[PDB]
Amino acid sequence: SNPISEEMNLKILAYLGTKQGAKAVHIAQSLGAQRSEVNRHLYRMSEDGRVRKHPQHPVWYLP
Amino acid sequence: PISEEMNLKILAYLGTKQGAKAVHIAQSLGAQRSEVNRHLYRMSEDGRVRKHPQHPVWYLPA
Repeated sequence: SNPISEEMNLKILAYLGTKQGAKAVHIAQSLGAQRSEVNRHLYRMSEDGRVRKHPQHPVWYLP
Repeated sequence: PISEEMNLKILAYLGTKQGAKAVHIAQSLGAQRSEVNRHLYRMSEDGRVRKHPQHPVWYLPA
């Protein structure tokens, strides 16, 4: 595993600031980053209340 | 740190429901929400679980 990067966090935040909101795929596309790393950073940031998401809580289920 | 036992407990719980939010899963399993979410997203990567909606919209708080 690789550690969390505050630089990536800040890049994500800068991107989101310019939008009404964005899905992780678009964030990753703009940043030229992996969607997985972007998501990984988004979750952690959400824990610190640095980002939010709609809806707040998804419903999980089985395939 | 991912436990397959925790994964299986989550799956067993989700099986009996139409679906559930992480808070309810955590409370039912007697676990913390953070751990449950960790396992849920890890399993999501592997396609062992899914969520509605699949792609949330992220934004900044004010």
